[PDB]
Amino acid sequence: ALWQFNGMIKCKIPSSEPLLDFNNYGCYCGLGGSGTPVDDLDRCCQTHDNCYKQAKKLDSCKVLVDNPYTNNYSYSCSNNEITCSSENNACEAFICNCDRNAAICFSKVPYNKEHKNLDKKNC
Amino acid sequence: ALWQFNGMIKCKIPSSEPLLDFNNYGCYCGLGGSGTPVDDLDRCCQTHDNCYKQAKKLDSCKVLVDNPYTNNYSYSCSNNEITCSSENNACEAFICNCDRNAAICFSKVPYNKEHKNLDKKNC
Ligand SMILES: CCCCCCCCOC[C@H](COP(=O)(O)OCCN)OP(=O)(O)CCCCCCC
Ligand SMILES: CCCCCCCCOC[C@H](COP(=O)(O)OCCN)OP(=O)(O)CCCCCCC
Ligand SMILES: [Ca+2]
Ligand SMILES: [Ca+2]
Repeated sequence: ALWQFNGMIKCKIPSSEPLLDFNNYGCYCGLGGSGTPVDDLDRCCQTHDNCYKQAKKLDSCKVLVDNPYTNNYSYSCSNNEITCSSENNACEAFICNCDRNAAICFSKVPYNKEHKNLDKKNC
Repeated sequence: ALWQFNGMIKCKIPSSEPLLDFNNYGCYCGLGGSGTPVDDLDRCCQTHDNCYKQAKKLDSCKVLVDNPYTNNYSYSCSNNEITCSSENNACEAFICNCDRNAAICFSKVPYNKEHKNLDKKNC
């Protein structure tokens, strides 16, 4: 769920408030997304969005009532590293992996304030 | 919370259904407890019960509305090892540690079926 995603990003970037720093960035960081990513951080979000799209094609994810945003999973943050838990069933484990990869990606690319609240006429 | 405790014990003992195997064992394994522990597994539960008693004396635990049984925390199981997450605030982190120690203890001591549903006239 989004609140585990928030925690994961804070696990990799301790000084960040993810929902504030990463929401509405470029063409992909935020709900939805379309167009050509404006930079690498935007590209991280595009991959993450694609990952969630894959998750929805999974039969395991089809039986659940929760969508990737509300579907809770278990993970731990220890020494700034994310570990998806073996207690997650197939769907939640897939989502957990998507979120983990995106958090690490965010932590490895440049942040361009100029792309915050990017006008969607470039997407 | 109890459901994280259940998962933790299954993390260390994969073939077990904890709520069935460990509830109502000896004088301490189960709600409450009193008397002299009947064996080492019972002793594990006595330490765990003492741990929860410590948790309640914590000011951090006092402000919460959830008791140790309903207080949710985050942990992961990976390769049969338990990791309490840095995302836990003081209270939940204390509880997480109590549960982790008890799961490991359970996994290291003998299980005596003769003590299952032990008559509380020995406690
Ligand atoms: C209830 C209000 C909360 C809305 C703010 C978060 C936007 C949605 O995040 C989910 C997705 C992706 O899901 P979708 O964009 O809806 O599309 C997924 C299918 N492609 O992540 P993202 O890669 O777009 C970047 C999120 C970072 C912001 C910080 C949140 C912790
Ligand atoms: C809603 C019904 C569920 C009840 C069954 C579990 C009993 C309570 O477990 C909590 C405590 C300890 O809390 P208390 O005994 O109530 O006393 C704590 C303060 N001393 O653990 P324990 O060390 O006594 C052993 C639990 C193993 C059983 C499997 C559960 C996953
Ligand atoms: Ca998006
Ligand atoms: Ca007990």
